[PDB]
Amino acid sequence: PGPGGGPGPAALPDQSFLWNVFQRVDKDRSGVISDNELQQALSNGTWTPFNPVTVRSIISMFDRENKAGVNFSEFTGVWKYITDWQNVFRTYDRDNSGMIDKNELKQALSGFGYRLSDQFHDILIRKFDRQGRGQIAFDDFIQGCIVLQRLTDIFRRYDTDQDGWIQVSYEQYLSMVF
Amino acid sequence: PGPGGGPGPAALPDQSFLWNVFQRVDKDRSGVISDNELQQALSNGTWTPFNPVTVRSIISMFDRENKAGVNFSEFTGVWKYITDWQNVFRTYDRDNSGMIDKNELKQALSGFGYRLSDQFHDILIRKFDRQGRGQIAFDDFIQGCIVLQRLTDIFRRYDTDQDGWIQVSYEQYLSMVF
Ligand SMILES: [Ca+2]
Ligand SMILES: [Ca+2]
Ligand SMILES: [Ca+2]
Ligand SMILES: [Ca+2]
Ligand SMILES: [Ca+2]
Ligand SMILES: [Ca+2]
Ligand SMILES: [Ca+2]
Ligand SMILES: [Ca+2]
Repeated sequence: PGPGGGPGPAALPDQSFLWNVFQRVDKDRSGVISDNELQQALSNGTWTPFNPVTVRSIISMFDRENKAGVNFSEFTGVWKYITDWQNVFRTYDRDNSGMIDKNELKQALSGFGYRLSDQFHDILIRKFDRQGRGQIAFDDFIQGCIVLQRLTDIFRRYDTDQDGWIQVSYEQYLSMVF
Repeated sequence: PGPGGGPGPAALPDQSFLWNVFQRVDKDRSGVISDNELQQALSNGTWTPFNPVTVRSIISMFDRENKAGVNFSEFTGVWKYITDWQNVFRTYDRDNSGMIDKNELKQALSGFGYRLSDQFHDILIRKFDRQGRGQIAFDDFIQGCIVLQRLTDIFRRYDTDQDGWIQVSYEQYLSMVF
């Protein structure tokens, strides 16, 4: 009872719709949406710029030809990815506040397959809650979840017997923490 | 009104569950699930081996270190991917027959954002319906959809103005058809 089960949060509009959207986000009309243009399109709902770190992660996830951006085709992937996350967010934002608190966060993660202690959720919030109020906004929710799934993979490469425990040498410790 | 809008069909069980599943599919206990072991685990519901071509596509989609297979971590990705597809399948298998007919297929694709003529769905079925009855099984549904999304990307790389039309030279024609 330790690790983090199945993955997480990742298609109804036609191409024209999404092509028109693409054209708007792509302000310089360069043909490619950059970290900066995407950010201005996204909304964390807290009136602050969408967590740039998350935008980066989202960009390099759908950008194939390392071009620090995405083209139309890949964008529809970004569109879907952001959309699936919003649905996840609203599902667990139970008191309809627009922010995910600790109780909701435990529900989100439990629902993703994670089996983490209560204490850990305080750490998780403090770590990714930029707002600094114990209420996680949309963008910090994605990032925290990406980092969890991104670190759970690494852990699994090491936990050969997937028992939730591993023995590491000082270096490996740093190497994997790096 | 031509192309194929947003993408398509791609996390509740804990790691232990999926680790135990992994161990069963991984019969040779090699630590890696191969195209062959996955196939035996999957079910197209028609009592025939799961479309090997689809299994391959699914394998190389989650296999990072080109090892003709997937490890535990990546498998949870395969698990989720197969699961999301089953849900899509059941959503559009409206008469609850276990197979997707033409009317259901039009609904599936329309729901994915595609705007294709009726005639095209006959072609699509004939092309991917191995059973050969006009009823598309789960595995042939995934493959057909993968190929559509896989070919729609390519088309979009060419249709600069995303108008649903392109001018191609004989070679490009073959090159992109190759
Ligand atoms: Ca641009
Ligand atoms: Ca809330
Ligand atoms: Ca609600
Ligand atoms: Ca271990
Ligand atoms: Ca094996
Ligand atoms: Ca049916
Ligand atoms: Ca049904
Ligand atoms: Ca064109």
